[PDB]
Amino acid sequence: NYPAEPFRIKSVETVSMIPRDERLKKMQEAGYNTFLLNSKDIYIDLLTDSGTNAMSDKQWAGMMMGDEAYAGSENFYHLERTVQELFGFKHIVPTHQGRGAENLLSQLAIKPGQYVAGNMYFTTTRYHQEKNGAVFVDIVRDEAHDAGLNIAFKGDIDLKKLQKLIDEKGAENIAYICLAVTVNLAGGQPVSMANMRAVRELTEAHGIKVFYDATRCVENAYFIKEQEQGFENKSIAEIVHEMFSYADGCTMSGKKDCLVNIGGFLCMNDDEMFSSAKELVVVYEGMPSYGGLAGRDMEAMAIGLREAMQYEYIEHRVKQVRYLGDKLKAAGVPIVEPVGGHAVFLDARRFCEHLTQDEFPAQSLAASIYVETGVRSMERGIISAGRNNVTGEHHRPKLETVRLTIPRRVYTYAHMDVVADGIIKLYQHKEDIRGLKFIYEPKQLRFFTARFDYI
Amino acid sequence: NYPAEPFRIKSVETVSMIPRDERLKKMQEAGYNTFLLNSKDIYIDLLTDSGTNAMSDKQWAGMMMGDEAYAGSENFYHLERTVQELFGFKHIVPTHQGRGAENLLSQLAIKPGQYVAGNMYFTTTRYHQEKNGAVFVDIVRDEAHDAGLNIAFKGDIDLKKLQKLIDEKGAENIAYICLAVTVNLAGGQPVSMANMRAVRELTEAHGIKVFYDATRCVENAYFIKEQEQGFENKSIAEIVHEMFSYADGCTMSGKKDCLVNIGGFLCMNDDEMFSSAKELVVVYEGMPSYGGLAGRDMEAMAIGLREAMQYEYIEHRVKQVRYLGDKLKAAGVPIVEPVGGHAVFLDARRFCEHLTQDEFPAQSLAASIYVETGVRSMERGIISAGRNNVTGEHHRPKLETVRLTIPRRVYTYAHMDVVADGIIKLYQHKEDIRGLKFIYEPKQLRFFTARFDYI
Amino acid sequence: NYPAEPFRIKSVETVSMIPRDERLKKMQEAGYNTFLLNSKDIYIDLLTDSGTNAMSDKQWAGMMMGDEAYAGSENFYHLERTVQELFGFKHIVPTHQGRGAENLLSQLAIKPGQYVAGNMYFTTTRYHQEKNGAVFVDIVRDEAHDAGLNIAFKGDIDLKKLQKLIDEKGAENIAYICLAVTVNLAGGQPVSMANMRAVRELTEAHGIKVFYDATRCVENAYFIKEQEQGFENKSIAEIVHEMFSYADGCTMSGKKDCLVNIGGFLCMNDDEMFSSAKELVVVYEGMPSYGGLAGRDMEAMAIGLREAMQYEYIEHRVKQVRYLGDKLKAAGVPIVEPVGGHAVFLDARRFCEHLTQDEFPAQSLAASIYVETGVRSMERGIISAGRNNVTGEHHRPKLETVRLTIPRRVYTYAHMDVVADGIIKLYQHKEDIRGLKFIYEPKQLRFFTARFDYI
Amino acid sequence: NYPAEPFRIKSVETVSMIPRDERLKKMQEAGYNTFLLNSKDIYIDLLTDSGTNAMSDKQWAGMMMGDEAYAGSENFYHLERTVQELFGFKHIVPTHQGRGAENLLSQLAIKPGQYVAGNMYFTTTRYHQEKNGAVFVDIVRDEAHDAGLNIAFKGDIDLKKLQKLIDEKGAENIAYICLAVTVNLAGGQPVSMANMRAVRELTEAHGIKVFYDATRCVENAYFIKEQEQGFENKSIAEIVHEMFSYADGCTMSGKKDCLVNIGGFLCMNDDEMFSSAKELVVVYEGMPSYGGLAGRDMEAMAIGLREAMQYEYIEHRVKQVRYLGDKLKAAGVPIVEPVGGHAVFLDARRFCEHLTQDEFPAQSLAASIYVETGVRSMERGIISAGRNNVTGEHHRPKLETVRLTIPRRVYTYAHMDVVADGIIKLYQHKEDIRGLKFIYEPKQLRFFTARFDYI
Ligand SMILES: CC1=C(O)/C(=C\N=C(/C)C(=O)O)C(COP(=O)(O)O)=CN1
Ligand SMILES: CC1=C(O)/C(=C\N=C(/C)C(=O)O)C(COP(=O)(O)O)=CN1
Ligand SMILES: *Cc1c(COP(=O)(O)O)cnc(C)c1O
Ligand SMILES: *Cc1c(COP(=O)(O)O)cnc(C)c1O
Ligand SMILES: [K+]
Ligand SMILES: [K+]
Ligand SMILES: [K+]
Ligand SMILES: [K+]
Repeated sequence: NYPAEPFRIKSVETVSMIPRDERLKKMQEAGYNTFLLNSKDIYIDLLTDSGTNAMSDKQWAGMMMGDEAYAGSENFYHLERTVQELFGFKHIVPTHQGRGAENLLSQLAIKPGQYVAGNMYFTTTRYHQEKNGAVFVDIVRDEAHDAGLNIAFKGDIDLKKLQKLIDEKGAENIAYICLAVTVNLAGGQPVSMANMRAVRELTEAHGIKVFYDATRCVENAYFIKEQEQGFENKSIAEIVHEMFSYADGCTMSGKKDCLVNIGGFLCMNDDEMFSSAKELVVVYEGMPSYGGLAGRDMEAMAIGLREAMQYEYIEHRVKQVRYLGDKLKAAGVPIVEPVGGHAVFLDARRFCEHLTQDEFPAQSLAASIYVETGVRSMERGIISAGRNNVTGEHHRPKLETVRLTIPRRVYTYAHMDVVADGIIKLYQHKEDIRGLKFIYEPKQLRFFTARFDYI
Repeated sequence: NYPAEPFRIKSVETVSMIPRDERLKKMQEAGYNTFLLNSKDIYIDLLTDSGTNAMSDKQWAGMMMGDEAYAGSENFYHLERTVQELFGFKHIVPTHQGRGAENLLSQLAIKPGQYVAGNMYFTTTRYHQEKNGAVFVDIVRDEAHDAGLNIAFKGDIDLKKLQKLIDEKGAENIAYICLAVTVNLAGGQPVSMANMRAVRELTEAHGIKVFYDATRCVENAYFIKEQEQGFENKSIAEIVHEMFSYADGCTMSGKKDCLVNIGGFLCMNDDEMFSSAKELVVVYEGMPSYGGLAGRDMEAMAIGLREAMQYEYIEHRVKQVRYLGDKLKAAGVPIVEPVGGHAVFLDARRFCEHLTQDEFPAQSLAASIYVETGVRSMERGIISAGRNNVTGEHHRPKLETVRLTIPRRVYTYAHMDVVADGIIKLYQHKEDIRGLKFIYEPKQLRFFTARFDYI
Repeated sequence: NYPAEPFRIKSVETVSMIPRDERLKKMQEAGYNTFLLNSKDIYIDLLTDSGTNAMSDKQWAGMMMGDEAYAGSENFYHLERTVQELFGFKHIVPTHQGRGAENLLSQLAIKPGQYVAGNMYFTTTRYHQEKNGAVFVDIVRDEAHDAGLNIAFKGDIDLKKLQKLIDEKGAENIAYICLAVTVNLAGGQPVSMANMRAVRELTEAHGIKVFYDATRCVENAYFIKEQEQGFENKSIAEIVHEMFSYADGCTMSGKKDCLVNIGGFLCMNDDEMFSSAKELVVVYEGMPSYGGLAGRDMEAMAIGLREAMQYEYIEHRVKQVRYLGDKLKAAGVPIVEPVGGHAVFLDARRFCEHLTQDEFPAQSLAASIYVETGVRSMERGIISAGRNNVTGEHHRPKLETVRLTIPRRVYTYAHMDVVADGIIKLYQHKEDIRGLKFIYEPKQLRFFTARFDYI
Repeated sequence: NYPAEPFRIKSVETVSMIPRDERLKKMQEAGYNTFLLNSKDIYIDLLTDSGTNAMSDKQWAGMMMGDEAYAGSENFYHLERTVQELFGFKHIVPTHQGRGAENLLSQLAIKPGQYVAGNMYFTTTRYHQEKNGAVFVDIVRDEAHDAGLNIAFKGDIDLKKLQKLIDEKGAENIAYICLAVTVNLAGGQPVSMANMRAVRELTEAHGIKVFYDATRCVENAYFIKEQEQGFENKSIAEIVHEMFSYADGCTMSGKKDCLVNIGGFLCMNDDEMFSSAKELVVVYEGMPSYGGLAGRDMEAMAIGLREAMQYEYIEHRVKQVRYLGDKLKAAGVPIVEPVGGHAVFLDARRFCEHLTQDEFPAQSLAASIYVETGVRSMERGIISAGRNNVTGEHHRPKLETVRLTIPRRVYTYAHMDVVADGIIKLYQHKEDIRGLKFIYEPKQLRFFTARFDYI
């Protein structure tokens, strides 16, 4: 139901709240973009679960054994064998974080004019696909875009859609299939093993490569153990190893499920791709033997990935998120269902039904939540979706959401109650939330530093 | 009612989640004595609040700045000015922990045959008084000995007993009044500011010295802020400083309210005594400027004592313990009342009223609690009382209790639920709890290494 | 002559002391390529001064205060004001290390077909310039290419070459002047303040921008204090600030002169460029307020850059390298002159004049040095130069060298003796050094993984 | 001859010097007692090698795995088995440092009226012997008191003197033999294995117990390997294990040869003594399961004791001291010979032959060395020797020395040169050093806080 933390607290950092009118000042100073608030002016920081995790005593012991050598570091060897063992891939190239590996994959595996197909888009991923000359095709099933629809494994690829893509475009014009676990923008929704196996069989028969976005693969494995028939007695590690046996490689932002504050990598089975990846890694990241990471960080990430395989750890991680979701839902607050692995997503269309999606309800709601509570959350809606690179119009995602994203091992159920209590009160006067409009818009990944003014 | 943690987690400590059946085997291998359990086999360790506290990020930063010089360390000067500022004593001598400071005080301040009077007593404190030739006299209010009596400031000294001691023995034959805040043996009960002032004035008129056992002075200050009228507008720090203005000095276990794992100190206002204390500290502890502590530890203790002044921190510390007591009591589980600053004491006599004291109900209840929940608690009953080696009979204490002792900043309300729910479930079939018999009993310190089996 | 270390040791790093016979086996298992040695098998690792620096106690304290927020981290603001104060640039964008900042600069500041001119070049820097469409032009003084010429400020730009470039191509077709301090490829040679000013004035009159590669700017400032007249009364910090007042911005590898294991940044004065840089940093690195670094690492870099301003620190850093060069040279061992800020380069062509370049004298000398002393050095000769894949011929560089690269604050003069004495002993029977032949050669990055055997 | 450091520097702490007249001020403010100077006013701190050692990366990794439990800590178990394995004793009781264990031993093993016999006195040791009712008898051979006499194993007990003590006093009036390795006050002089074996045989035949002071046992083992015939091929660990096979237990200040900043212990073979020691440890130090130490400190000390067994580490440690000695001797500076394991001792009788021992030449010289160099050193002469507890006169040691004591793994040969250069210059005008007299004298261990004025 709701287990207690399967760990003790080793050290703490203080949290405080500043008055509402200070927060009012700060929200306008930040152009009503939560990304532009300062860390010290935030009481509970749920902007993202990326890089904000609490490390363990063992990882910190690893941090003291940083072998900082340029090549041949013990830390690189430990990371390399851990990832080979746990994920089952032949080769690994470390990168400083996820988008570093996406930069490598996209340059390596895409010829201009080709299609990349994925189970829903992601921001940095789609940007790197498109700047290397690819058209992104969404092949997640329709249901994944229906916020309130409570079905299991919403992250699953629609096989019918993949078949269609192959018939219409021809297999040789498909660069690869991008399969993310979990699917972040659908609300952290898992992909079933049955689906990964079917995708593999179908792509293999046409000679098409499959690369996983491994960023939240452990959360995903937890959902498989919990809900997919025949997996209830398998270990998280067994499930993780089987997942990747259906892929040709993966990108990974270790800043999520490897339980670290920095770090990532690219894996692949193909020797020639590994060669080419090492050539490129030196341009952007570092030598293949550290990839833009300190030795101590390769060590922390090797230790953290293995810790993530502990059943009680990942069960608690996921059920803590589910608790926040359960509380919000019992009070009538509209959310994406079912609750995903890493965050609760308020459905901004419903929270603010008096605004149109063109008035940026999600961006607005996130600002309002900050002003009323000091809790920081992130826009995951029309602003994040960016512009159509052909028409210049906003991409218009059906999912217009605001994310309360939970860092791993950082907060308690009492913090979840405080967050829930605040959101619930904002709900009582949701009609008070105003439309926003751009006053400054970056040319790509605009959500990061865009500024707004009230309409 | 109960506040959320006024901090978040910076790092975690790894623990074992072994299941009940395996816990039963560890309990058996430990001869049903919780003092013999391995730390690595315990989920939640409530054996003691001494030196088991979680430090902050700021303390851990000070841990990296240990000036390890044998004399004149910068860390000692930081510690020194912090305690002068916050306690308002003229002089300070660091010691490795509390009983090191007690050793010094009792040697400095007692002539053979003299009396030391206090509000109840603690084992190490009273030991050092007696081996320097003092006779102990309990001058706590009589209410403190009624363990079920729910009244405020139960730790207060009975001014009439103090007067009576003075009239009967003479002021010149009283070494000092030892006033402890809070009072451990009464279950962590606080002492009021009015009481501290009344005692200062009576003792001062007769030339008698007063030394505080300041080990949980911050918990004590929280009770005064919360319950003593006139202190609603005072900061914890103002209250702490006023408390000590009524003393000639103090002994301190930093391992409790200074939020550290090791450390303590001795304070006094008198120049001549400070001189004598520096002559003696070098005998047992170290220099006046390290006192048996590493430089990093004087630094962590200087930083920890200042953090302990934060209202929200100590409010949450005391209310978290109170939460555990309230929950037990609402289900009819018998406890010492009112709940103290640092622990909850189960009344094992009443909990296991089908067992006689000779069947060690507290020792047996402590073993049951570990088996059922992974929680370690401390026996504080007939076993810890020891055996009269002259007559061979048990010392038979009036309190037959299990102590649930709460380290600062280590656990959450969900851990408190694990503890409460498990004890509550045992309470519902309390008649099934079995008596214990010795299978190995040493001559001394029997509570530390004795082994038992079920009757 | 040579100052003592202006610091003492706070903690040590454990190394293997394996004997010569065992070192011969590790060298053989590594195919006689020092780049393939395991860090755990190396006594003294002079492969590189990049990211291998020892941090202080203060830096390690900042490592405990990482504010890991995704945006608005306190550590970023500390880094930001430190670089503004010390470099005197208006704006700063952090990057995970140097080549991340170079990626950004070259994309922001180059239109296809434009020229970038600099005092020699570095591989990553020049790569990013060229892939954004620039043509590189070397405008260093001709003396810089005479590797045995013992003159001051060998890194200076030839103003006449700059003028000639301007006259021939037009100012509008020059993207920027890339001025590096120190100049790595000339062996770590400094650039004078007069040169920096002369270049600022000529470029400014034509509207041309100047960006510094500031990677070893502090070593450079030490040379100006020591050798450029008029700077005897200036602090290292005054000199560093004046250097940058002659630039429009810079790229920085903190892994060199900021005394850290990871980290770098981009600076500029121009508001519009700062805006564009923040639009791009999110593509490859992270937010304008972490740039692909953990919060603790921005903190360590802010603290390290300020420590690097201490005169005694940088004096000792540069004179320790000089000590190694002086000792080699006094025994007749041929080196690049004068000795630079960060390394000594052995002339392997002259050292092994019984071998032809096709027998890889630098690669072989590097292997010998490890076998005889436990010291790892880097090949910087025909092997690192790579192979023309069009014609299949070696690129044949004029410099056939072994680089003895000195990390900051890691080694003592006795380690420098181990290195010198071992090289000196090899020099005395240099004729016994054997040529190498490939037994495995990859198509690219051949210096990283190639294996050899003796001829 | 002089090996290089068999480790790299992992982190540093800054050192600086203040002007001579600031130092002049500071020396008089400190009553001309070097113990009373502040750490931050000292440039190179050679007061003592106790607790001032640099820890390794592995020890600091152990520091992150502090298991702070009150009983059953993993850290206590690791310390316990390491000491059982390496020293060979049956039982261990941790204490916060050396004099804590001496306090226990003296209370446990001495009946009033009995004699304790040792190879030369030590300050805290003799004080704890005498306050428990023992007469100290020196049975080191005469030669150990002759400063300039260069003979091997000066720490050896004179068997003739031990035999005499037994005949004159009777074996049952001898509490135990105290055998220290090395002998600190003779200048850090080693004891031979032959001598330890002869002492064991002779004491065993009379039923007399032998307890070692293990504080510098690893330095001692190094001297045996280097100089005692038949031990040249034994490992340091084998030699350490054999040493202790001749003892009934030991006291240990881990702050020396266990390479830590705090910590110690008491070992013994006898079960009944172990029982009694645990009873006493709770009075002064803590529970037998932590002994006044944080878990992380038991861990660091377990790791450090094992590191100390590495041949190259202890060889370098000892030869670095020998280098300082060689330099001083080549210049004609008078020292204790041969040079011991941990410090060079200037012979103050010879350095200041114009003063009498009653004018405290050693105390004076130490002050002078500070004023001229900023180097701190310690009095080891008439002041340290204390007063005869029968006559009230100063004990008058023949050895009137000033100690330049080297912390482990903290300084370099260049620091040793700076120290040597300074001492050598002070020597040129040694006639300038003035007599001192007490203005304040503590009643015991007076050297710690005594203050003086020039005669
Ligand atoms: C599924 C997925 C992500 O969610 C992702 C970054 N997402 C963030 C930081 C988030 O807040 O969701 C990235 C990019 O990783 P990076 O932030 O560059 O380490 C890749 N995959
Ligand atoms: C041989 C020996 C010592 O040298 C010693 C303390 N000596 C110090 C601190 C010194 O500076 O020599 C002690 C007392 O240890 P302690 O400083 O209490 O950990 C015991 N034995
Ligand atoms: C624990 C305690 C002490 C002793 O302090 P230590 O640091 O354990 O020696 C003294 N007084 C009270 C009231 C205590 O609880
Ligand atoms: C090492 C170096 C760089 C690159 O920095 P990284 O942090 O290695 O990417 C750039 N310029 C010079 C002169 C360098 O030496
Ligand atoms: K982070
Ligand atoms: K502890
Ligand atoms: K590094
Ligand atoms: K110390």
